[PDB]
Amino acid sequence: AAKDVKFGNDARVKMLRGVNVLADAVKVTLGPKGRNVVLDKSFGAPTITKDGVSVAREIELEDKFENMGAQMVKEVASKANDAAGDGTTTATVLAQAIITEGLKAVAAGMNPMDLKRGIDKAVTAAVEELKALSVPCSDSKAIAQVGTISANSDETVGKLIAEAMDKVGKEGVITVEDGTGLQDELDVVEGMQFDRGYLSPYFINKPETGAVELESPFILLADKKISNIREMLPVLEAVAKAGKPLLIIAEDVEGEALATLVVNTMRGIVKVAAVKAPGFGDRRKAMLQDIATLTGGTVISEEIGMELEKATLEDLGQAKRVVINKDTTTIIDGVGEEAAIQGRVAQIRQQIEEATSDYDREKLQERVAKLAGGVAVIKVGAATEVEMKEKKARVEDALHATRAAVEEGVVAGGGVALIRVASKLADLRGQNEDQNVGIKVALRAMEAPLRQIVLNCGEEPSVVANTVKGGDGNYGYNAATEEYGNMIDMGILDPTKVTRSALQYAASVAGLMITTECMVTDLP
Amino acid sequence: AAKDVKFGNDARVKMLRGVNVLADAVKVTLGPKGRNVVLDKSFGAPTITKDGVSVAREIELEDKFENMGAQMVKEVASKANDAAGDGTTTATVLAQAIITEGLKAVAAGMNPMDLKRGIDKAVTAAVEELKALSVPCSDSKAIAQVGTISANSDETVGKLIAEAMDKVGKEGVITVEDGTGLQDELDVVEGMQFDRGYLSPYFINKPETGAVELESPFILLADKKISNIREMLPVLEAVAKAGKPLLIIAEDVEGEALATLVVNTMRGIVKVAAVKAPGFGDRRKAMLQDIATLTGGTVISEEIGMELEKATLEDLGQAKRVVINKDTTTIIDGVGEEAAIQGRVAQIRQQIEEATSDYDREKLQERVAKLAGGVAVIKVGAATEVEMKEKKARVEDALHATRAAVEEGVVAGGGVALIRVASKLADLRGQNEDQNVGIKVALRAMEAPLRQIVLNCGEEPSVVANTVKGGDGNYGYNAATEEYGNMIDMGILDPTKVTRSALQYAASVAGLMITTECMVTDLP
Amino acid sequence: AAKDVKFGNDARVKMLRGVNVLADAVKVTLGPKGRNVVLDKSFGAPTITKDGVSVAREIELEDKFENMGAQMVKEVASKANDAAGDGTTTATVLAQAIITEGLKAVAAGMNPMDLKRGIDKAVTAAVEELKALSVPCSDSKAIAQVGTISANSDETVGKLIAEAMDKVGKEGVITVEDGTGLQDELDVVEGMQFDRGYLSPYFINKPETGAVELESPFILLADKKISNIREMLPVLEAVAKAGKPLLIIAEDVEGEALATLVVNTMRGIVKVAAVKAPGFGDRRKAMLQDIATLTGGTVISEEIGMELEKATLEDLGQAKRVVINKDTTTIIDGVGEEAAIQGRVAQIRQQIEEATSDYDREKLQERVAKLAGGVAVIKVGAATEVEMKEKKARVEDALHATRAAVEEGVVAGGGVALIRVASKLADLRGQNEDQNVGIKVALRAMEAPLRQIVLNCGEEPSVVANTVKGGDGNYGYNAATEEYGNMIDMGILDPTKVTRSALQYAASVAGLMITTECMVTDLP
Ligand SMILES: Nc1ncnc2c1ncn2[C@@H]1O[C@H](COP(=O)(O)OP(=O)(O)O)[C@@H](O)[C@H]1O
Ligand SMILES: Nc1ncnc2c1ncn2[C@@H]1O[C@H](COP(=O)(O)OP(=O)(O)O)[C@@H](O)[C@H]1O
Ligand SMILES: Nc1ncnc2c1ncn2[C@@H]1O[C@H](COP(=O)(O)OP(=O)(O)O)[C@@H](O)[C@H]1O
Ligand code: BEF
Ligand code: BEF
Ligand code: BEF
Ligand SMILES: [K+]
Ligand SMILES: [K+]
Ligand SMILES: [K+]
Ligand SMILES: [Mg+2]
Ligand SMILES: [Mg+2]
Ligand SMILES: [Mg+2]
Repeated sequence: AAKDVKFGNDARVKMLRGVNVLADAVKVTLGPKGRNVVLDKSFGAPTITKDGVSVAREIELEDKFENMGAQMVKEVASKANDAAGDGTTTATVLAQAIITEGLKAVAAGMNPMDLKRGIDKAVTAAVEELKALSVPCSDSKAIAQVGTISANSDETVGKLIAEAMDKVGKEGVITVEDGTGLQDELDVVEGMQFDRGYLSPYFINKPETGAVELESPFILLADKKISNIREMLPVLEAVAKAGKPLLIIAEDVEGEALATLVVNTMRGIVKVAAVKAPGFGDRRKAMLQDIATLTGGTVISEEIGMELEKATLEDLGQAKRVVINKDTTTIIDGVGEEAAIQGRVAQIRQQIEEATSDYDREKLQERVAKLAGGVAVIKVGAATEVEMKEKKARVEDALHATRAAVEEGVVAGGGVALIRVASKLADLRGQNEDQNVGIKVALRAMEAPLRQIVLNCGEEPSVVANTVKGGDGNYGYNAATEEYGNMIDMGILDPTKVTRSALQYAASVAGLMITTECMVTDLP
Repeated sequence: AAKDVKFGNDARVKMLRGVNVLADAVKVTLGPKGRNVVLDKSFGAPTITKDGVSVAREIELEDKFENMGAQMVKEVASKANDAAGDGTTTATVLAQAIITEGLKAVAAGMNPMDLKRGIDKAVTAAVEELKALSVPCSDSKAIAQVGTISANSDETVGKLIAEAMDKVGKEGVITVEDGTGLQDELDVVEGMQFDRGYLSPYFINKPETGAVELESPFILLADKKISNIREMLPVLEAVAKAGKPLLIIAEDVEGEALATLVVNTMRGIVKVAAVKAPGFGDRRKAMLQDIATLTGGTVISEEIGMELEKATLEDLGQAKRVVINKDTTTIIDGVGEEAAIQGRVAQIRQQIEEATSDYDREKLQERVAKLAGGVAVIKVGAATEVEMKEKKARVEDALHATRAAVEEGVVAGGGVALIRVASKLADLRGQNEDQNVGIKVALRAMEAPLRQIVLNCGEEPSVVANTVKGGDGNYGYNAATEEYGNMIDMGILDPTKVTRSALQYAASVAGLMITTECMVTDLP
Repeated sequence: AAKDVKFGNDARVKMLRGVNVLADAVKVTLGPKGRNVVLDKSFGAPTITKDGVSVAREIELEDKFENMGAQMVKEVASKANDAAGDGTTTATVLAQAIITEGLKAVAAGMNPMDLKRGIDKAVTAAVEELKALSVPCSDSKAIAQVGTISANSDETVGKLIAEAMDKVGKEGVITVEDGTGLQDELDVVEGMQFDRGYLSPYFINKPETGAVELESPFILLADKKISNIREMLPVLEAVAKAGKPLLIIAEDVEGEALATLVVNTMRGIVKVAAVKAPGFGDRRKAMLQDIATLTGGTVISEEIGMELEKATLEDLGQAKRVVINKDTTTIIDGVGEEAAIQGRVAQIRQQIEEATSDYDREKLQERVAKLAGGVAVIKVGAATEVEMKEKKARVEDALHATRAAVEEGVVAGGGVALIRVASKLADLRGQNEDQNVGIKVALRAMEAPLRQIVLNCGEEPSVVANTVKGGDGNYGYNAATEEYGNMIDMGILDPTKVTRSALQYAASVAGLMITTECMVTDLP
């Protein structure tokens, strides 16, 4: 349809007003003194959130050009959430500061492209400075401190996250789910377990817990489903001579096939149990191959050119104990050789390194943890559902921050690392005056997060920032206690990855935001 | 529906208003000091562009007559983008200038038809002058300079394009894709490769990389659908006796044959691999015949009168190595004799000669490059999506400009080539006074791009144009450095093809536009 | 729906307003100094046009009565375009002048029926006067002049059409088609050609052109679909011993039959090619019989009671060369009897004069040109689509004008033939005073086109018309150079057919529109 075109200062002020609206909506949730934001939801009750990305994703203005500004700024929060999982409010604040100072400099008669180049150069130097400033985070105390800081100063959440990380190990999967009680709950599963239960309720040998328990059993791996007992007689007869229990993991077992098995279990001849293989497609084949590798057995498949009738005792895997419930089964202490286990984990790690999809990487990481490692689930507890949602979001943020800190490292929190980086970049110079102006704009905008934190606390940001810059090292401001001191002793830690990603994304968006000249959009 | 008719000066002023609106929307993105334009998209985030055609393609006015004028002018940018891929803003500016002075002269009582004839004569002379003024562009230095200039003065992308063209050669295709990292990288593949992986994951003999590699194998090319092995018994026996491995390129293989093939592969008797047939239909047959010619083999087809069971060792091709991944298959160092390859490439280029579209042109050119030459891909790296899109657009513009410069040549940049051409045609005459007026209109509008560039830089276009016209040869004005000098020495080049096409299309549209008398359109 | 009725002067005034609106929209494109008109199109870009019928087809007013007036006038241009293909603006101008003067006479108190009768009598006299004034047009110079004049004074298109008509002959087909280059191109076809190509890509023996080249082959014509090879053995064996190639024309051949033909061609036993029978229905059989007559063979048809197994070498035609492409097939120098060809074309033409439809005739002249003569295609070249459309329209107008001039003859152009005719009828009288008034109205309205041309040129029409009327013979006014002289000497020629058609249709519509009393239409 018809379009509307504005040129120059009018377009710039409209875009700046939209950016300011979105930034004012988002930035009030920064720091330990930040407050909540109520987001209307058509499908249900309103949600109370303190996340920057959650607030940003809903802002949408009536004016078209202000909408341009808001939708162009939302990218900073979206990218910072996708990349690191934490630090979106800081990215939005930095983007707003850079946009404001850049527009003010452009209004003074400067070339926007040279300002963009200077900003890019300053950020490139600052990233290296931040990498230099980083310190490794290895002890559990530092991980607990990071988890506490990233969960709105919650000691219990950080302690639980640190304990889960210690229990699971360096390679593992930790997830969060809503609970049923009033307090947080952590459970860890050691070994391999997949959510497939017994097929017939008559396999249970102990109704005390409603579970099927076998000691030192044989493991039969078969991709094809069992339709007739014709293929099952030789292996059953061979196993019956030994007396050890047997476990069947096939695609499916029909009623008549399992009737013979249950009858034989009742008559005391053999002890067998039938469950289904986990997953569909090639995923199920991969799971069954992993099971065979872990249990020291061999998968019997029709596509490879072997028959179930030809199976012997060699093709059957072994385990120390197998427990099957109505919904879950577990195999503990498999007898599979360790060398094959490390080969499999190495191969799947190389497969991960070439996987660019979040779902695939998550599935393969769960695979690696289940094959060798551990899986933990954290059950958060809250009386009400809105409190449930908010606590779950905080715990997810803490988990992501702890993972990032373990990956790369930790710097002083509270916006002090950025202040130090900007302090030791005062001799940076460009090619002409405009590039120097852009460099100075970036350096001055690097101070925004600490000023906003102190403003949220309720003090004078200018004097606090001045006296923080007056010191050196890890000297900072404790927002909670409203006193100065070393920011490492007080336990206020910030991951390097989060700060670096926030700075890079904010600068990248704001540099393009600066150079806009005219906007075209639909008519009102 | 009811129509509205306007006669004469009212229609002319409405058309000029629409032309001015569209031209002013597009014109702010000309030169190295040009600024960006943000475009509204209802599906997703707004896009920020510097391309003239991208800006002009969405401009649409509410008033019907101004809208028709905008639709007239938009065709100049559309055709200049489709023909050469670069130089759309210059074409739009030239068209706007020619329209302006044409209507100004028409308002003085001149005959529009004679003005159009004079403009056509002037442009016809100018094309010959530009062809005479061109200089060859062969070395990599000039290619790098052209790529840098065409990409908003970015040295890295120009150097990357130059060395990629050097690596691929004179007969090859270079494309661009969205990368994942933060830095620009080039990937080049030599030989033949089609995006068809293995048929069964059991063919892998090198699980370290998750791929199967073959050493000096035979290649079997079959059009038929393989479902039973009985036709493959003779060729399988022959290659088992020979000892060298085998590769199957067939339309598809069912599991009955795959089971036998994988059994024989794991048993260590023969080494075989099966892949699908790339392409669909006539293109698939053409590519398979290309593979056969490259490897010195013969295609076995059911419609040609040959059966796979009668194939011998002479019907199997040979190659030094074959690399098959999960997704791609690579054949390197074929055995086919060179004269057959030359004949095939000549034939396919001959079929290229009669290509009526770009869709088949790109596919046939890729086929030619795959037969002889190389294929390279450039993956642009940016933190955010908008930066990625803008960088990709700039890289594509640089690629098109380098291709055009290789095709025809280069002239002095900065819009001074048109100034030299116009100063060389000061003695052109027509048959009457109106034709002379049209010739002078074209010659005076020849100076628009340089004046627009200087105006965008913030200086006075009149003084700079007077100084440039007072020079000789390649004397010009450097917009970035704000200094005068030899523009070939300074490294500012534009292809002759781009300027010639822009001038031709702008004149062609404007000459028709200035002769209009009345407009008819639907009522509001 | 409810209607609105207006009586007498109000209805006549509204009708005249609509007529004036449409005529003023149309008449600005008359003469060599006429300008363009741009027509808004909802789908795509608006079109620059100079045709009277194209402009008239779009005008429709909001007011119902003026809309009816415009719709009644539009039929003059529609019929003039449909009949002769040229001279529609002149018809519209004549109709408007006659309507104006007739309405003035009716308002003065005359009887409309007698005015209509007098107009018809005057036009009947004028038609025979024009037939008396006509002179033959046979030489190529006159055809070139007519083509130049009819194409807005373009020498190149006139010369191209003259040479194309000379090369093709007196009975041929010439069509226009969008070109690729920047210059016009003429493509003439020698021999017979039908739009059908090879069925299987394996018959190709000359990859230099991607086509087959058979030297002195036999032609086998079979009406029935070939699906079994058993019938093919006798004639194939007979032609195998001869050594000459063979071509098969059938409605369709199934791949089972193509397989053995391809194998034989590869092995060098017989050089055969197969193409489909062009067309569908009775015309397919008719022109296949024409193929048989040209090649000197007999159609093997199941409908006649002749079977394919009994065919011999007498039933196969011969030709000097046969060339088949991906889409076309040509028979060069078909051996046949000249008398048979003349008889066949005589039969086809005597069918032609019995054709009562325009669509059903053009195929007949195409067949005549295919049997005897040739066809030509003229490619128009233009940089931009709009210029291509306008140039194609001008070329089509020139083609139609040249055809009409060859058909009937030429008279002095510039609107002076009508002036001479009106001056010859100065003594015509009717039965009463009213019929004399109508005759005078027609005679005075016959001079409108020259006045309109002079007005478009920008001069005083009255003095120029007075000077022209004062001369004799072909004395006229040259609008391009603005000087009087001999019309035939300057080469300004108009066909008699277009002038007669325009006059007749304009009078036929205007006389009927004059006699309106009341008009009834829907309410707004
Ligand atoms: N007690 C404290 N004293 C000073 N600064 C703090 C304290 N606790 C947290 N901070 C700082 O406040 C910031 C909290 O940001 P947050 O509200 O989680 O938004 P986001 O993590 O999305 O940027 C952290 O960067 C941290 O450095
Ligand atoms: N440093 C420079 N000094 C002077 N002129 C330049 C310089 N860089 C580019 N130009 C000129 O500016 C033009 C850039 O056009 P651009 O904005 O890319 O639009 P388009 O290429 O679509 O016409 C080129 O034609 C080039 O001649
Ligand atoms: N050079 C000329 N001098 C005088 N009259 C001309 C000249 N060229 C063309 N004409 C006249 O002008 C008329 C052109 O009509 P045109 O605008 O083509 O509309 P149409 O052919 O549809 O009636 C012709 O009838 C011709 O007689
Ligand atoms: F603002 Be982030 F989600 F801590
Ligand atoms: F302005 Be063009 F797209 F380089
Ligand atoms: F306007 Be006509 F068709 F020459
Ligand atoms: K927050
Ligand atoms: K541009
Ligand atoms: K006309
Ligand atoms: Mg946080
Ligand atoms: Mg460019
Ligand atoms: Mg005409």
